[PDB]
Formats: sequence, C-alpha cells, structure tokens
Amino acid sequence: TLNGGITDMLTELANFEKNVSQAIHKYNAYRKAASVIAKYPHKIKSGAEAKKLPGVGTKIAEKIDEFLATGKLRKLEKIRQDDTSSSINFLTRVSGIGPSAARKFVDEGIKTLEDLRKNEDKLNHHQRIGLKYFGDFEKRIPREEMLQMQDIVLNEVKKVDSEYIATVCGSFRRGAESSGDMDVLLTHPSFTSESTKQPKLLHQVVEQLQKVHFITDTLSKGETKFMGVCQLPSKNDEKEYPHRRIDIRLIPKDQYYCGVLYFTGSDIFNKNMRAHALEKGFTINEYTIRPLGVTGVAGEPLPVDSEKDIFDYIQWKYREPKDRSE
DNA sequence: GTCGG
DNA sequence: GCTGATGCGC
DNA sequence: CCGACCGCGCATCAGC
Ligand SMILES: Nc1nc2c(ncn2[C@H]2C[C@H](O)[C@@H](COP(=O)(O)OP(=O)(O)C(Cl)(Cl)P(=O)(O)O)O2)c(=O)[nH]1
Ligand SMILES: [Cl-]
Ligand SMILES: [Cl-]
Ligand SMILES: [Mg+2]
Repeated sequence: TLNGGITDMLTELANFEKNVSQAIHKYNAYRKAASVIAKYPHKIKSGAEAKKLPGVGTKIAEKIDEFLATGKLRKLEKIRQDDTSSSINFLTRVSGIGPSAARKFVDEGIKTLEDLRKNEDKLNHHQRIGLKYFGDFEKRIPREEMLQMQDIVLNEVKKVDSEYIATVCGSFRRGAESSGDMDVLLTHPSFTSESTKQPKLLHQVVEQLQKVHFITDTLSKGETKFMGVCQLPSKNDEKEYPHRRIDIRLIPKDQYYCGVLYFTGSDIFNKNMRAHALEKGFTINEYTIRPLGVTGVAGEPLPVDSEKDIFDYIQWKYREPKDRSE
C-alpha cells in the first residue's frame, strides 16, 4: 500500500487492455509494472524513479508523473466515462464471461446484472453458476475460514483413501491472511507419470465432498482438474457462509514438486520464473522441468526431489512460498 | 508496453 | 464420432 | 529496430 495509488492505476489499465482492448501483452506489461512497483520499498516520487525498475518504461513513467501530479489519470477518467468499456469490464467479472463473450453480450443489449439474470438461457453452464454466486465470489476468504475448509477437505479425502494427499496451495500456502479462493493439489500413489492404475481418482474425491455438502456446484470437471463451488457448514440459527470457488488438481505423484510449485504461485511469480528458466535454457510446467535442445526442443524431464531442486536448475536462490507473492 | 540483442 | 482452434481459467 | 512475451486443462465450436 506504499505505492497503492500507482499500482491500482496500473491494474485498472491492465484490466482495460485485457477485457476491452483484448491486448494480452499490454495487460501483462501493466501487471508486471504494477508487481515490480508494489514490491518497491520506497514511496515513489517520480516516473523517472520508477522507470529505473525493470518492467517500467517511458509510457508508464509518464503516466506515473501525471498521477503523482494530479492524483489521477485522464486516460482512465475517459475509460470510466465510456459506456461500452464500462459494461464490458463489468461483465467479465462474472466467472465464465471473458473479453469476447462480454463484448458479444453488450452487442445483444445485455449490459447489466439485471440483463444477465433475465437472459440465463443465453449463458453456458459455467456462466450461469458465475452469475448465481456473483456477489459471493467477490468476497475474500479469511485465513480462519481457509483453515476450516482445509480441515474438511483433508479429512474427507482421507475417508475415501488414506493414501490420498491433499495440499492447499495458492495464496494460502504463501501465508496470506485471506484468499480469493481455495486451491487443492491432490495426489494418489496409483496415479503417476508412469501409469494410471485406478480410474475416477479425482471423481471419487469430488463425489465425497458433494456427499457431505461441501462442494455445491461444478463449473467444469475432467480427469485431473475440477473447477467448482464449495461452502462451509454453518451452525443452528447462524447465517450461512458465502459460497466459495474451489479448484482441485490431480497431479502425478512423482511430479508433486513441479505441481506444488505451479499451484503455489503466484501467477506472475510463475510467469517470471518460467521466463527465467527459458533464458537459462530450461522449460518449466506443472509436471516437470526439461532442458531446451540446441534447436529449442524440450528434452527429457530432469530429476527433481524438492522445490529447491527446480530453483537450482535455473540458478535462483530458493524463495520460500511466502516470498513468491508477485 | 517493455525489453534484449 | 474425431481433430484442431478458440475462449476461459488456473 | 523487432519479435518475444509461461504453459496447460476443460468446454465449446467448426469442419470433416
Ligand atoms: N503458470 C501459471 N500458473 C498460474 C496462472 N494463474 C494461476 N496460476 C497458478 C498460481 C496460482 O497461485 C494458482 C492458483 O490460482 P489463483 O487462485 O488464481 O491464484 P492465487 O495465487 O491463489 C490468488 Cl492470490 Cl489470485 P487468490 O488467493 O485470490 O486465489 O495457480 C497462470 O497464468 N500461469
Ligand atoms: Cl498486446
Ligand atoms: Cl511434461
Ligand atoms: Mg487461489
């Protein structure tokens, strides 16, 4: 919050490029600049001071001087006044509605929450659930509640098969005092990169959590990735908790470390780290880290026995989860 | 929009 | 039906 | 300059 004004402005600009302009690289440039600045231990005094940081260039420098001078940015001022842009940005806030669908909805005269509700027929499954819990998904999750959720998930999974290992990742594993949702990494000895000895490994867990009424809805579901909704049980007479977004990712047991690295994030941390790996001649995904051949083709997976091993391969000093929040 | 070669 | 591209999300 | 910008699972569609 030291440079909150500036980072907020950059994020708004990032969201505009992504949602309205559909310019992903500009979106990421703004996000990176915001990220690099939010980590800066000094209260920025000029765009010049900011341009010193990698990720901030001439354009963002100028915008920072304007913001520092007036306390706002005219470019954004005009974007907020723009109806089409305003409507498109709003609609993308519904899970399942992206830049394309939002712009398409606006063309059809569907621009508001009221319009969406009276046009459910025009939404796919994911979008319907997104609209259903629109308000709830905007809410933050206190770490206290994350702990209760963790307890339920780990205990329910244990009941299905004592061999399952569920790990809560995302901002929770990074030590955040609140999270936007729950991310669960799941492993089972029967599912490795070498073979899938038992089917429905993910399904069984999903089924068990729906059975005890923890999982309430599904946005999408496959062999290794579940994307849905959950809710903590409330006591008698007490208002019920808000519904929460939950993702469960089944990863090969022998590829746990690359999996937990990926799922722990942050997303920008992953991007920076993956980009650095490339520069160092390696490629990283949630399954492995492989070297890049002379022509640029990925090679065979390298042995990994801890998250640190991955960091060493790319010549990075180990960074604890709590320090990966970029 | 920013960056490295 | 399958394969490939695209949207969307993590 | 100028092109590279992380990598991938699921849902949906187009074309066959
Ligand atoms: N490589 C890669 N990994 C990603 C990406 N997006 C997400 N991940 C990985 C890294 C992410 O940590 C993880 C979970 O996705 P979230 O739940 O979206 O991210 P959280 O960090 O949990 C959070 Cl702070 Cl947005 P919140 O607490 O509010 O949920 O997935 C991406 O674009 N790329
Ligand atoms: Cl772009
Ligand atoms: Cl792989
Ligand atoms: Mg999360």
